[PDB]
Amino acid sequence: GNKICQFKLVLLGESRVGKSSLVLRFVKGQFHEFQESTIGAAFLTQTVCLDDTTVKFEIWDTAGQERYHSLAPMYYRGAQAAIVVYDITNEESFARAKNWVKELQRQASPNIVIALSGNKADLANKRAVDFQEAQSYADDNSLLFMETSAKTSMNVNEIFMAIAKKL
Ligand SMILES: Nc1nc2c(ncn2[C@@H]2O[C@H](COP(=O)(O)OP(=O)(O)NP(=O)(O)O)[C@@H](O)[C@H]2O)c(=O)[nH]1
Ligand SMILES: [Mg+2]
Repeated sequence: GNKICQFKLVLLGESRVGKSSLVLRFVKGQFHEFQESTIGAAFLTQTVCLDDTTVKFEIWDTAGQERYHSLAPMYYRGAQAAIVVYDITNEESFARAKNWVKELQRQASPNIVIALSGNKADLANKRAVDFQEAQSYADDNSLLFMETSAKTSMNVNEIFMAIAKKL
């Protein structure tokens, strides 16, 4: 196809859940076991092929530490999509993700597409958030949900592509 589309995506979530790793895996195909916490935000882009359409992603990888919370609107205000990420081995990170979802539903564009990533799924031997419970929560709140692993690549390209398909 010769059609070209571009859209803005923002990643939000508690510090250390794997936002930067998810983006690096999708954009550069890399995974770093020692990834430093993000300061403010980082920007990356990736272009993919989706049904006769070339889709370019402009990605804002936000720093998740609470001291950067007041900067979030600068990154999500014009976003067409968001991926709120939690760590499947940390229930508190899942609760934090729900609060990010609430903030997006109240303050971001009313037409924003929101995905929920249950990341670090490769650590299921330390699971703290039940898959079905998270799926039910996502279904009830109209969120595109997938468990992912930046470490193994499981569902990484899939969640980004699923979002592009629903834009
Ligand atoms: N086992 C595993 N470790 C992961 C996964 N994704 C990220 N990690 C690890 O988790 C740690 C934090 O990841 P990072 O991407 O920096 O998290 P973040 O959400 O960007 N943190 P911040 O918001 O502070 O910038 C790193 O040690 C990274 O290697 C995953 O899918 N599986
Ligand atoms: Mg980061």
